Amino acid sequence: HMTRLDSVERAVADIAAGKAVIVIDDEDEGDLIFAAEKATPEMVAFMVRYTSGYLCVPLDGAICDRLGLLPMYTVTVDARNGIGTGISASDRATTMRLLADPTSVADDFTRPGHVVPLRAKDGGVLRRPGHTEAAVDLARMAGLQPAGAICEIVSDEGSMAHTDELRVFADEHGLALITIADLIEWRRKHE
Ligand SMILES: [Zn+2]
Ligand SMILES: [Zn+2]
Repeated sequence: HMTRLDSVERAVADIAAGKAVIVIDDEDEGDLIFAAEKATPEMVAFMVRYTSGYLCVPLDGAICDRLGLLPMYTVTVDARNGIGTGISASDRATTMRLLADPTSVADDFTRPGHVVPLRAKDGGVLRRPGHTEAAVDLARMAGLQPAGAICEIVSDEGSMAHTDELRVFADEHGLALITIADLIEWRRKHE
């Protein structure tokens, strides 16, 4: 059988509406992805529920330069101000939104923390076909700050089987399911 994939257009519209999507790369693996600026306690709580471990914030290179995250997971951050210990859904949502804020600088944050910033390659999935790049691409395509929030979904037995389970899971929560391959193809034709 061939499992249904959503259109990239639907994934982008979900991202814009502040919803999450699931992105597969036919290379490893599905990640849950939303735009970092759209982080809420409820969406972080949802991500935390299904994360294999880390919650990451893919960032455009220009953001990383501004934050001092040079090309040179050991960097973790929390928002310095307006949070508890940094681990709550609400705290992590604040941290994520701050990372997407076009005026944030290193000292708006503390180290160590509960969110992992990641540097996306310039050019996005056209340059490097990774989940990190896809997240930034989707946020930017949605008209948002070029900053995403990602996690690997807890898996673990078979290839065809992974995709079918992801499709059901997506549908139970109203999420779009796409591949990086389709994102590449869309971008290439719509850029
Ligand atoms: Zn990945
Ligand atoms: Zn739900």
